[PDB]
Amino acid sequence: RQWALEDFEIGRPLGKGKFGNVYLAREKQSKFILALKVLFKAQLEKAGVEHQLRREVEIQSHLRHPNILRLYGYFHDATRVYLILEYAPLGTVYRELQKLSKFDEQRTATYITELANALSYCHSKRVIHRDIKPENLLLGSAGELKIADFGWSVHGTLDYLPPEMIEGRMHDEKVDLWSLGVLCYEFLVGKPPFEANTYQETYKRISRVEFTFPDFVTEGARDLISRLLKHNPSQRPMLREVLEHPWITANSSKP
Ligand SMILES: O=C(Nc1ccccc1)Nc1ccc(CCNc2ncnc3oc(-c4ccc(OCCN5CCC(O)CC5)cc4)cc23)cc1
Repeated sequence: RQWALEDFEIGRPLGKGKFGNVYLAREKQSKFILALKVLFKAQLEKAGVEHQLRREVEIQSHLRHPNILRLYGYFHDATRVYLILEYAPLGTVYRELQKLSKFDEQRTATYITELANALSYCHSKRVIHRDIKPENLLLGSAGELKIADFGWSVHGTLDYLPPEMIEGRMHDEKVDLWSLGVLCYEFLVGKPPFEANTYQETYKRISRVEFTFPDFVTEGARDLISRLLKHNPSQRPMLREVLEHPWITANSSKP
């Protein structure tokens, strides 16, 4: 298993990333269909993030969960690093938001449950994501949600970052609960709650936790979102309490 690019047939582009492209691919020997993410050494090195990727690969390979995207392996050549990923045939939740605009409560609750289960397992293995956002949420063949990208895990737009990360503070696993809250809002409304036209204004609004709801967001959803988007990490609920929220249980199709 000392992989090389010549072991795969490369197919169509699945996405364009900051640091690299993702392509569909097929391993020649087995015909195993997978995704291949190609990052550039020169660009990671120059941005000082090459280590972060040593860490991701190290971390994501101790994780095994149906709502976390698998990293099967990795290799590299003169100038590029390749991640061999599980292929998620239904694409990103980002693209799904574009197509649909916003999701009903049942899709939203179902997705939060999947996320919360995934993050609970991560927290139990002492892992914090730090980078939950719809681009990094992939959909398996049955439409099951899959967390992608552990490039920023430990232990650009600001839209999904909590106050303690933008205000330059110590953070912990409650980072991921803020993220749930941002996503729960975005799913129901179709834009994240602190969205603005400038970095400076978005920063301001995250820092103050300044957001409002459209009249159509139901009271149960407002309750859950408000509990998650607390400025103080320690006032945010545990993952187990998110899963027990009556709005989540009333509306989720998964357990
Ligand atoms: O970059 C990372 N780390 C890192 C980077 C730099 C420095 C340090 C760390 N990590 C990282 C970041 C992101 C990823 C996810 C990459 N994208 C994908 N990965 C695996 N499978 C995938 O499948 C897709 C995909 C699959 C299908 C698809 O379209 C299918 C057909 N569509 C379905 C949707 C409908 O609206 C229209 C028709 C579109 C995309 C994307 C994808 C993986 C790893």
